[PDB]
Amino acid sequence: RDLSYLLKIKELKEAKKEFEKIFIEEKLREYDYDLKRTAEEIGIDLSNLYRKIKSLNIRVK
Amino acid sequence: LKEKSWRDLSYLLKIKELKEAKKEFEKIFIEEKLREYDYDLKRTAEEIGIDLSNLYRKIKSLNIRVKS
DNA sequence: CTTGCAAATTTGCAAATGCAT
DNA sequence: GATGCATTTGCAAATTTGCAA
Repeated sequence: RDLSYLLKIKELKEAKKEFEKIFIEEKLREYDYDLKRTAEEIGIDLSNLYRKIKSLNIRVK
Repeated sequence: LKEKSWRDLSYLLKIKELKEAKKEFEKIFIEEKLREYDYDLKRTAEEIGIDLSNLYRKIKSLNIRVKS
């Protein structure tokens, strides 16, 4: 993947939220959108996984 | 038109822990910002929208090194 | 899936250091 | 002493976190 656009973002608070979005998305794909196991493989709480999905607008296809 | 060459971050998506990749990205991001402004801390902290005090604390935490 | 709450982490703002001129 | 800076730090508020619902 080309993630060159993250480095073009002027403000850090945006880049941190864009990366965190793309990162989780790719994880959701690698685990066929099995939330329970994703929040486990990345080391967070499932309750916090849902929260990140609502905030960053992630589509659980 | 020419565009500057950017770093390849295809490995950040390979990191296993989310918490881990957030530190690594934040590190690479700040580093590139330092270079782009030739390591002018005061200005870098302004362009990215954080307090200079935090910028120092981030450099300390992420073990970022400066030129001069 | 969402929610509470308390702890843990981070932020901004100022103030206070150092550190040479 | 003083003056310019560039690092540090002391809180309190903001934020994110885990966990048990």
